[PDB]
Order: sequence, then C-alpha cells, then structure tokens
Amino acid sequence: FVEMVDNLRGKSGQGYYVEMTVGSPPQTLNILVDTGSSNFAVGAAPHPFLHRYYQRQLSSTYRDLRKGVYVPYTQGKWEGELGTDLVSIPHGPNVTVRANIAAITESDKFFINGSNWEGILGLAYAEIARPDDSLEPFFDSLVKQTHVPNLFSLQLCGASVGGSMIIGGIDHSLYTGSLWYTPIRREWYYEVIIVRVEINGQDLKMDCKEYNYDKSIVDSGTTNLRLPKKVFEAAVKSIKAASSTEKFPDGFWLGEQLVCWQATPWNIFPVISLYLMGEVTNQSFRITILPQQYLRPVDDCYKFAISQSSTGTVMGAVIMEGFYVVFDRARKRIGFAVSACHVHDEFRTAAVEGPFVTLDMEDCGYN
Ligand SMILES: CO[C@H](C)C(=O)N[C@@H](Cc1ccc2c(c1)OCO2)[C@H](O)CN[C@H]1CC2(CCC2)Oc2ncc(CC(C)(C)C)cc21
Repeated sequence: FVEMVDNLRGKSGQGYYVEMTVGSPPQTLNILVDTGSSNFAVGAAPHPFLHRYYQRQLSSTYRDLRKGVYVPYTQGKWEGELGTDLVSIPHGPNVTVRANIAAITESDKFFINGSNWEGILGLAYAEIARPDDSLEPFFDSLVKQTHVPNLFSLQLCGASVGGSMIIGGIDHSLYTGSLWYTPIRREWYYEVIIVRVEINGQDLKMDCKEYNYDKSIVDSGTTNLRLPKKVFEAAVKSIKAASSTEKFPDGFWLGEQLVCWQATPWNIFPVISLYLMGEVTNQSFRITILPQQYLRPVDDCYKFAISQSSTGTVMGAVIMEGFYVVFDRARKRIGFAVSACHVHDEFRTAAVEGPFVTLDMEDCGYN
C-alpha cells in the first residue's frame, strides 16, 4: 500500500488533510480528514482565505440535489448546497466514485486564515450526517461502488505535520508489535468504551461509567485529549500531584495560558494510560501516551493538550499520534498499535499492552 504512505499533511492544531479531486475534469483540493463527522464538504466560493475552491460550473459530471445543508462543529459552522460529482484520492486507491458533496456557499470560523485546506471529509457514519442519515457519507459510497474493503487506517505523525491514510487496508510498516482491537459501541461517531484510566500506573479509582459520560469517541478532527467534566478534574488533580516539583497557574490547566521552557522536564510528567474494552468478555487492553503527545509545542512555550468536556471523552490527535489506528468498519472495531513514527525520548515509549482482566466492562457505557 506504498502508493498511500505519507499522503497526509498539516499544521499543528490545524488538522490533517489529504489531496482529493472533484468533478470532470478533476479539480484538486486539500481536504481535512475527520473521523469525528460524516459530511463531505468543500469551499465553492472565493473566500479570501481559500487557496482554491470547487467550481461547479466547470464540471460536466456535476448534479444538483436542490437541498440546503447546515453543519456546526464545536467551533466553526458552514452552510452549503448539496450535490453529487466524481471523486478521486490521487494518493489513494486507483478508483473514481460518485459521492455527495456539500458545496460551501457560506461559512463562519470554519476556514482558517493561513490554512492550506479547502474542505472536510467526514469519515464517520450516516447516523450523524446532515441533514439526516439518508445522505450517504463518502466512505459508504466508496465501498458500495468499488471493491475497496470497508476499512481504513490512520498514522498521524505530528510547524509542519505529516501522516498516512491507508484506504482499504493495513500497512504493517506503519506499526510495531501487535494490533489490539476495541469494539465500536454503535455506528454513529466512532464510539468506544474506556474501562480504566491510569496516570503514572495509578488508578483514578473513579466509576468507569464517568469515563464515557456521555460518550467516548475516536476523532481525528479534534486536536486534544478531551476528558469529561468530572474525570478531567480528577485527572488533572493527579497530573498536578505527579508534577509538584514545579508550579503552574490555574489558567494553564484550563488551556488559558502557555507555559514556557528553554530548549523542559519530560520526567516529572506522567504517562497516561487508557484501558479499552477488548474483543472478549472481561478482557481489556491499554494504550499508553507520553507527555510529548499531550504537551503541544506552540522559548518552547508548550500547551496543555488535555481539556474538560460537556460532550464526553474525545480521543483526539493527542491520543492518535502515539498510534497506528485501524478503523475496521467491516467488523465493527478499532485497532490500536504502536506507531512507527510517534514522538519518543529514550526514557519512556508509547505502548499498547494486553490482555488484562477487567470485570463489568459493559457497566461503563452510559445510557
Ligand atoms: C473540537 O473542535 C475541533 C476543531 C472540531 O470541531 N473538529 C471537527 C473537525 C473540524 C471542524 C472545523 C474545523 C477544523 C476541524 O479545522 C478548523 O475548522 C470535528 O468534526 C468534531 N467532531 C465531533 C466532536 C464533538 C465533541 C464530542 C463530539 O463535537 C462535535 N460536534 C459537532 C460535529 C458535527 C456534526 C454534529 C454534524 C457531526 C462533530 C463533533
């Protein structure tokens, strides 16, 4: 699958994008890869911050759907006109599909000044598609119309940034050791269940139900490891105590202040471990991240890449950059393995380990 290796680019905190073509003749766009939503959308108008945009008038294969669409993310909204057209991924599989495209005719806080992408590829499931689950997501169309296997994988490497999206398969050169799989709880977002959290090999002793309140998701469109309201406070209290040697302001832990060092004590910062529900009754595994994953370079004034949430645990780029991540849509599961590209020193290294015995793992799902 070497055709597809290193096909991702980006800037820190700004997301990862892949080159795509739309329409006939092919129009090239850079497209944010987003496992945390399900719409395919591209700029269709000359917004001052856009390098380029979808020109429907130039495409013989374009077809109107005569429907409006509105999509708001956490911050950032866009509005668009639904249609279909022919889509390719140049450094992806050698195929062309007819897919739904939201032509963005108006946005708000969506397109970033100075960014190099012109659209967004929602890779999650129809249930969370706008306007409703009858708008077939790009990946569903790709599988329906070709022989490409219902599976994709992401190696996000991490002010330039790189990675790989392997469509339709797995590339064993991108990970070391073994893949461990967690069930997709339900096909809307990529929902999984966290069953135990260890800061520095030490349990937070919280009810596991409150690691997944009100859900836990794997989301490549989110930069941060985002932890729910209760668990964040518990987590940070543990991270504070682990790092008592130095002090930092209250705003720093809330992502309200940068903390600066001269080109930095990695030790005195604890590894963070999430235990995930395994494939088997009472069997779990754990994934372990270094502080180089949760301390975001932005002197070296890093940012604290962990934040509280009203919407659940979000396993963002902070988590994903430690690992090769397999979205095995065929078997309703997500695989994790140690990435061949993750940022590590010589003292500590990112890990995926198992099996472990954890009882009552189902009780960790919120209802
Ligand atoms: C956490 O905020 C980040 C920046 C963000 O919103 N990322 C976007 C993808 C995105 C969106 C806008 C962007 C962008 C990337 O780069 C800059 O502009 C990602 O899709 C968010 N994924 C979940 C993440 C969550 C948090 C828990 C679910 O909130 C969301 N809310 C709304 C949506 C859209 C739909 C309701 C239509 C599905 C999705 C999500």
